Amino acid sequence: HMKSKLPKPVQDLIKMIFDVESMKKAMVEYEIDLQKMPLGKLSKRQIQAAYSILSEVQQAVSQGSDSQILDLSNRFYTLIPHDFGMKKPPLLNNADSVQAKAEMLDNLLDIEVAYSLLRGGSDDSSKDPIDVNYEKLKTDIKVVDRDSEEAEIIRKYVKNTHATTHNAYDLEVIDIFKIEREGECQRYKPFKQLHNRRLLWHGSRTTNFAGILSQGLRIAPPEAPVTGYMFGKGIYFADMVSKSANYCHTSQGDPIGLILLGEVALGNMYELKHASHISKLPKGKHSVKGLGKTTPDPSANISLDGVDVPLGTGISSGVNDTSLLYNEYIVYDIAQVNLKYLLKLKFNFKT
Ligand SMILES: O=c1[nH]nc(OC[C@@H]2CCNC2)c2ccc(F)cc12
Repeated sequence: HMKSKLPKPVQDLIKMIFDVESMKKAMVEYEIDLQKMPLGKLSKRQIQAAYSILSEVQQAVSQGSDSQILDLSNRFYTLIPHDFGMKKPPLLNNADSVQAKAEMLDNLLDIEVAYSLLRGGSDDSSKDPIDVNYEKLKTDIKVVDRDSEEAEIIRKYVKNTHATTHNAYDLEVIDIFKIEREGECQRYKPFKQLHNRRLLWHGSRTTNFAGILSQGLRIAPPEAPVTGYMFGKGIYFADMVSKSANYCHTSQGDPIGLILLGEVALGNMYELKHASHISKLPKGKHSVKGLGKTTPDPSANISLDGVDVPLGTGISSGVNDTSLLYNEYIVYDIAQVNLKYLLKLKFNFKT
């Protein structure tokens, strides 16, 4: 092939995000049976149907036994095959079981997107597949220069917002990319001047990123159980890098993660301390803020292209009986996000 003139970091990013074997590995991690439900047989309607059954299982547990539950739990396993051999699979009988399976289905949706991009499309040997795959993202990806002002600000954000309670690892920024999802800026226009626009973190596993860059960050579908998400079906962000970085699900086999920085249009925040499984905001509110016990020092907010960057070190928020150790931000309309940066991170696991 012609060999590809994309910068080396952008090429390594494309290789990571389209890696078929990482997809399979993520699926086997969820205890999916690849013999019965392989990567290519995965589809939107089957995932949607699984989401619905999980909503039924949600319904049964809300209103209380292990007898009428058994049936609903088995029906989940009928739609998404799990690898339990000659089995009896574990009973899905509580809220933890529902959260956990709904998070799996979120990820399968993005893996299906990634694989459909690979299998749709044309085959041409004289093109570098790195170039072919890049183009399917419909995203401009540029390397940010290590000495720029924006680089300095990003690395400070990363440097100051690592929580003491997440000290089992630390992070080094390997590559910073500036990203522009096609049409996203246009989508964001109504919100672009809104008050309380903040640059915030979103971590996800690497096998979601092809999906995220082609479709943007998305809200879970109507079929998904709203109870499987602490603040219901929105798009979730943190102001502490380590809280988002935990969602990369890195470890000691797969050490590199990917994390986003988006401009999020929060406007009037609906401030909450505990789980609230809403599907719409109170009139007048534009976001939810889950109130952390600790917050980036508000005095240290700095500005980057007109957006607040809450990069102060963590201090007491003053909030008392909250479920959350750190802040969480949730929007409920996809147009309130404009993705700005993508970081490739190395996790140094101290344990
Ligand atoms: O960076 C983040 N990535 N993903 C998060 O959540 C993914 C699942 C959907 C919301 N609950 C779990 C998530 C939830 C809270 C938060 F502050 C950050 C993040």
